[PDB]
Amino acid sequence: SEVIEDEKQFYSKAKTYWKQIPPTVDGMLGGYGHISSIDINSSRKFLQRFLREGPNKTGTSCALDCGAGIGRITKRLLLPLFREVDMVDITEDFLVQAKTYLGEEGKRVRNYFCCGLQDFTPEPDSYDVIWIQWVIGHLTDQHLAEFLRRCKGSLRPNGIIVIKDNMAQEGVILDDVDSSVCRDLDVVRRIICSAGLSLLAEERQENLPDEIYHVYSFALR
Ligand SMILES: CC(C)(NC(=O)O[C@@H]1CN2CCC1CC2)c1csc(-c2ccc(F)cc2)n1
Ligand SMILES: Nc1ncnc2c1ncn2[C@@H]1O[C@H](CSCC[C@H](N)C(=O)O)[C@@H](O)[C@H]1O
Repeated sequence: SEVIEDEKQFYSKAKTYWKQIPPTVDGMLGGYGHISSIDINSSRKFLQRFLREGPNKTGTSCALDCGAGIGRITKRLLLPLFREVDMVDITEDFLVQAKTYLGEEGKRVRNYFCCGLQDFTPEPDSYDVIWIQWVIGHLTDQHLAEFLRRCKGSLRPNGIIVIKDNMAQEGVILDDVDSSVCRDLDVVRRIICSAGLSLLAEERQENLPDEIYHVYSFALR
Protein backbone atom coordinates (compact mmCIF):
# COMPACT_ATOMS: atom_id res chain seq x y z
CA SER A 1 0.00 0.00 0.00
CA GLU A 2 2.88 2.34 -0.91
CA VAL A 3 4.27 2.09 2.61
CA ILE A 4 7.84 3.15 1.75
CA GLU A 5 9.05 5.22 -1.21
CA ASP A 6 12.72 4.22 -1.60
CA GLU A 7 13.40 1.84 1.32
CA LYS A 8 16.77 3.57 1.83
CA GLN A 9 15.08 6.65 3.29
CA PHE A 10 13.05 4.41 5.63
CA TYR A 11 16.16 3.07 7.37
CA SER A 12 18.10 6.35 7.24
CA LYS A 13 15.24 8.35 8.78
CA ALA A 14 14.72 5.85 11.61
CA LYS A 15 18.44 5.51 12.35
CA THR A 16 18.84 9.29 12.71
CA TYR A 17 15.80 9.36 15.01
CA TRP A 18 17.23 6.94 17.57
CA LYS A 19 20.66 8.61 17.70
CA GLN A 20 19.00 11.65 19.33
CA ILE A 21 17.03 9.56 21.86
CA PRO A 22 18.13 9.56 25.53
CA PRO A 23 19.55 6.21 26.69
CA THR A 24 16.87 5.87 29.37
CA VAL A 25 14.21 3.22 29.88
CA ASP A 26 11.63 5.95 29.27
CA GLY A 27 13.45 6.87 26.06
CA MET A 28 13.46 3.26 24.85
CA LEU A 29 9.65 3.14 25.08
CA GLY A 30 8.94 6.61 23.67
CA GLY A 31 8.12 7.98 27.11
CA TYR A 32 6.40 4.91 28.57
CA GLY A 33 9.03 3.51 30.94
CA HIS A 34 6.33 3.01 33.58
CA ILE A 35 5.03 -0.08 31.75
CA SER A 36 8.41 -1.86 31.76
CA SER A 37 7.40 -3.75 34.90
CA ILE A 38 4.14 -4.90 33.28
CA ASP A 39 5.84 -6.03 30.06
CA ILE A 40 8.68 -7.94 31.75
CA ASN A 41 6.39 -9.91 34.07
CA SER A 42 4.01 -10.98 31.30
CA SER A 43 7.02 -11.86 29.14
CA ARG A 44 8.30 -13.86 32.11
CA LYS A 45 5.06 -15.87 32.24
CA PHE A 46 4.80 -16.27 28.45
CA LEU A 47 8.39 -17.56 28.30
CA GLN A 48 7.96 -20.22 31.00
CA ARG A 49 5.63 -22.17 28.68
CA PHE A 50 8.77 -23.42 26.90
CA LEU A 51 11.18 -23.27 29.87
CA ARG A 52 9.05 -25.38 32.21
CA GLU A 53 9.82 -29.09 32.14
CA GLY A 54 8.07 -30.74 29.23
CA PRO A 55 8.44 -32.68 25.99
CA ASN A 56 10.65 -30.15 24.20
CA LYS A 57 12.26 -28.02 26.90
CA THR A 58 13.97 -24.88 25.61
CA GLY A 59 17.54 -24.44 26.77
CA THR A 60 18.87 -21.94 29.29
CA SER A 61 22.44 -21.51 27.99
CA CYS A 62 22.28 -18.53 25.62
CA ALA A 63 19.76 -16.00 24.32
CA LEU A 64 19.75 -13.15 21.80
CA ASP A 65 18.00 -9.84 22.53
CA CYS A 66 17.26 -8.06 19.26
CA GLY A 67 16.67 -4.34 19.44
CA ALA A 68 17.67 -4.63 23.08
CA GLY A 69 18.07 -0.90 23.69
CA ILE A 70 20.27 -0.09 26.67
CA GLY A 71 19.42 -3.61 27.81
CA ARG A 72 15.93 -3.18 29.28
CA ILE A 73 14.73 -6.68 28.36
CA THR A 74 18.24 -8.10 28.73
CA LYS A 75 18.57 -7.00 32.37
CA ARG A 76 15.18 -7.85 33.87
CA LEU A 77 14.11 -10.86 31.78
CA LEU A 78 16.87 -12.65 29.84
CA LEU A 79 19.95 -12.20 32.03
CA PRO A 80 18.42 -13.78 35.20
CA LEU A 81 17.37 -16.85 33.19
CA PHE A 82 20.19 -17.60 30.72
CA ARG A 83 23.92 -18.11 31.21
CA GLU A 84 25.19 -15.79 28.47
CA VAL A 85 23.19 -13.19 26.51
CA ASP A 86 23.97 -11.47 23.20
CA MET A 87 22.58 -8.12 22.08
CA VAL A 88 22.17 -6.54 18.65
CA ASP A 89 21.19 -2.95 17.82
CA ILE A 90 21.92 -0.31 15.19
CA THR A 91 22.57 2.57 17.64
CA GLU A 92 26.07 2.30 19.13
CA ASP A 93 25.20 4.84 21.84
CA PHE A 94 22.65 2.53 23.46
CA LEU A 95 25.03 -0.44 23.56
CA VAL A 96 27.71 1.67 25.27
CA GLN A 97 25.32 2.97 27.93
CA ALA A 98 24.13 -0.64 28.37
CA LYS A 99 27.37 -1.55 30.15
CA THR A 100 26.42 0.79 33.00
CA TYR A 101 22.68 0.04 32.90
CA LEU A 102 23.30 -3.70 33.16
CA GLY A 103 26.33 -3.20 35.40
CA GLU A 104 27.53 -6.15 37.45
CA GLU A 105 25.39 -8.66 35.55
CA GLY A 106 26.35 -7.06 32.23
CA LYS A 107 29.64 -8.95 32.36
CA ARG A 108 27.79 -12.13 31.35
CA VAL A 109 26.63 -10.25 28.23
CA ARG A 110 28.78 -12.16 25.76
CA ASN A 111 28.58 -10.05 22.59
CA TYR A 112 27.48 -6.57 21.55
CA PHE A 113 26.51 -6.32 17.87
CA CYS A 114 26.21 -2.89 16.23
CA CYS A 115 24.34 -3.21 12.93
CA GLY A 116 20.83 -3.30 11.53
CA LEU A 117 18.74 -6.46 11.54
CA GLN A 118 18.37 -6.25 7.75
CA ASP A 119 22.14 -6.88 7.63
CA PHE A 120 22.62 -8.98 10.79
CA THR A 121 23.21 -12.73 10.43
CA PRO A 122 23.12 -14.58 13.77
CA GLU A 123 25.70 -17.31 14.20
CA PRO A 124 24.23 -20.78 13.57
CA ASP A 125 23.37 -23.22 16.37
CA SER A 126 23.99 -20.52 18.96
CA TYR A 127 20.82 -19.32 20.73
CA ASP A 128 18.07 -21.08 22.66
CA VAL A 129 15.81 -17.99 22.64
CA ILE A 130 15.84 -15.11 20.14
CA TRP A 131 13.87 -12.20 21.61
CA ILE A 132 12.58 -9.56 19.16
CA GLN A 133 10.52 -6.82 20.82
CA TRP A 134 9.25 -3.49 19.46
CA VAL A 135 11.57 -3.27 16.46
CA ILE A 136 9.76 -5.03 13.61
CA GLY A 137 8.11 -1.74 12.61
CA HIS A 138 11.44 -0.48 11.23
CA LEU A 139 12.00 -3.33 8.74
CA THR A 140 10.46 -3.85 5.32
CA ASP A 141 8.09 -6.75 4.68
CA GLN A 142 10.80 -8.56 2.71
CA HIS A 143 13.70 -7.85 5.08
CA LEU A 144 11.63 -8.98 8.07
CA ALA A 145 10.90 -12.28 6.30
CA GLU A 146 14.54 -12.71 5.28
CA PHE A 147 15.67 -11.96 8.85
CA LEU A 148 13.32 -14.53 10.39
CA ARG A 149 14.62 -17.03 7.83
CA ARG A 150 18.16 -16.46 9.12
CA CYS A 151 17.10 -16.72 12.77
CA LYS A 152 15.64 -20.19 12.14
CA GLY A 153 19.10 -21.52 11.28
CA SER A 154 20.67 -19.95 14.37
CA LEU A 155 18.41 -21.75 16.86
CA ARG A 156 19.67 -24.66 18.93
CA PRO A 157 17.55 -27.82 19.26
CA ASN A 158 14.20 -26.96 20.88
CA GLY A 159 15.08 -23.27 20.49
CA ILE A 160 12.31 -20.74 19.95
CA ILE A 161 11.84 -17.30 18.38
CA VAL A 162 9.72 -14.71 20.20
CA ILE A 163 8.19 -11.61 18.58
CA LYS A 164 6.47 -9.00 20.77
CA ASP A 165 5.46 -5.86 18.86
CA ASN A 166 2.57 -3.52 18.10
CA MET A 167 -0.43 -4.69 16.07
CA ALA A 168 -2.92 -2.30 14.48
CA GLN A 169 -6.69 -2.75 14.63
CA GLU A 170 -7.35 -2.25 10.90
CA GLY A 171 -4.90 -1.44 8.12
CA VAL A 172 -1.24 -0.49 8.01
CA ILE A 173 -0.50 2.53 10.20
CA LEU A 174 2.52 4.59 9.14
CA ASP A 175 4.01 6.34 12.19
CA ASP A 176 6.31 8.90 10.57
CA VAL A 177 7.25 10.32 13.99
CA ASP A 178 9.89 7.57 14.23
CA SER A 179 9.84 6.20 10.64
CA SER A 180 8.11 2.93 11.52
CA VAL A 181 5.21 0.97 10.03
CA CYS A 182 2.62 -0.74 12.23
CA ARG A 183 1.01 -3.89 10.83
CA ASP A 184 -2.05 -5.94 11.70
CA LEU A 185 -2.10 -9.58 12.78
CA ASP A 186 -2.73 -10.79 9.22
CA VAL A 187 0.34 -9.24 7.57
CA VAL A 188 2.55 -10.37 10.45
CA ARG A 189 1.37 -13.99 10.37
CA ARG A 190 1.86 -14.05 6.59
CA ILE A 191 5.48 -12.93 7.00
CA ILE A 192 6.05 -15.44 9.81
CA CYS A 193 4.71 -18.30 7.69
CA SER A 194 6.64 -17.03 4.66
CA ALA A 195 9.92 -17.64 6.52
CA GLY A 196 9.12 -21.30 7.18
CA LEU A 197 8.30 -20.91 10.88
CA SER A 198 5.61 -22.57 12.98
CA LEU A 199 3.23 -20.76 15.33
CA LEU A 200 3.58 -22.17 18.85
CA ALA A 201 1.65 -19.64 20.95
CA GLU A 202 -0.03 -16.27 20.50
CA GLU A 203 -0.91 -14.05 23.46
CA ARG A 204 -2.04 -10.44 23.79
CA GLN A 205 -0.47 -8.27 26.48
CA GLU A 206 -3.13 -6.83 28.78
CA ASN A 207 -3.02 -4.18 31.52
CA LEU A 208 -1.79 -1.68 28.94
CA PRO A 209 -3.02 1.89 28.38
CA ASP A 210 -5.53 2.28 25.57
CA GLU A 211 -3.51 5.08 23.94
CA ILE A 212 -0.78 2.72 22.72
CA TYR A 213 -1.13 0.07 20.02
CA HIS A 214 -2.22 -3.47 20.82
CA VAL A 215 0.72 -5.69 21.78
CA TYR A 216 0.91 -9.37 20.81
CA SER A 217 3.55 -12.03 21.49
CA PHE A 218 4.37 -14.86 19.07
CA ALA A 219 6.37 -18.01 19.79
CA LEU A 220 8.07 -19.48 16.73
CA ARG A 221 10.51 -22.27 15.90
C1 LIG B 1 4.39 1.91 24.36
C2 LIG B 1 4.32 1.47 22.91
C3 LIG B 1 4.11 -0.02 22.87
N1 LIG B 1 3.19 2.14 22.20
C4 LIG B 1 3.22 3.61 21.89
O1 LIG B 1 3.34 4.43 22.80
O2 LIG B 1 3.13 4.06 20.54
C5 LIG B 1 3.65 5.38 20.33
C6 LIG B 1 3.21 5.88 18.97
N2 LIG B 1 4.20 6.38 18.28
C7 LIG B 1 4.64 7.31 18.92
C8 LIG B 1 5.19 6.80 20.39
C9 LIG B 1 5.20 5.36 20.45
C10 LIG B 1 5.78 4.77 19.42
C11 LIG B 1 5.35 5.40 18.09
C12 LIG B 1 5.69 1.84 22.17
C13 LIG B 1 6.64 2.69 22.73
S1 LIG B 1 7.93 2.75 21.54
C14 LIG B 1 7.15 1.65 20.42
C15 LIG B 1 7.65 1.21 19.17
C16 LIG B 1 6.89 0.34 18.41
C17 LIG B 1 7.37 -0.11 17.17
C18 LIG B 1 8.62 0.32 16.71
F1 LIG B 1 9.10 -0.12 15.48
C19 LIG B 1 9.38 1.19 17.47
C20 LIG B 1 8.90 1.64 18.71
N3 LIG B 1 5.99 1.31 20.97
N1 LIG C 1 16.44 -1.12 11.49
C1 LIG C 1 16.86 -1.47 12.70
N2 LIG C 1 17.75 -2.51 12.86
C2 LIG C 1 18.19 -2.87 14.12
N3 LIG C 1 17.73 -2.19 15.23
C3 LIG C 1 16.85 -1.17 15.09
C4 LIG C 1 16.41 -0.79 13.83
N4 LIG C 1 15.56 0.25 13.98
C5 LIG C 1 15.45 0.53 15.30
N5 LIG C 1 16.25 -0.33 16.00
C6 LIG C 1 16.43 -0.36 17.46
O1 LIG C 1 15.22 -0.74 18.09
C7 LIG C 1 14.99 0.04 19.25
C8 LIG C 1 13.61 0.68 19.15
S1 LIG C 1 12.53 0.59 20.61
C9 LIG C 1 13.70 -0.39 21.58
C10 LIG C 1 13.02 -1.54 22.31
C11 LIG C 1 14.00 -2.49 22.98
N6 LIG C 1 14.19 -3.68 22.16
C12 LIG C 1 13.51 -2.84 24.38
O2 LIG C 1 14.25 -3.42 25.18
O3 LIG C 1 12.37 -2.55 24.74
C13 LIG C 1 16.07 1.10 19.32
O4 LIG C 1 16.98 0.78 20.35
C14 LIG C 1 16.77 1.03 17.98
O5 LIG C 1 18.17 1.14 18.15
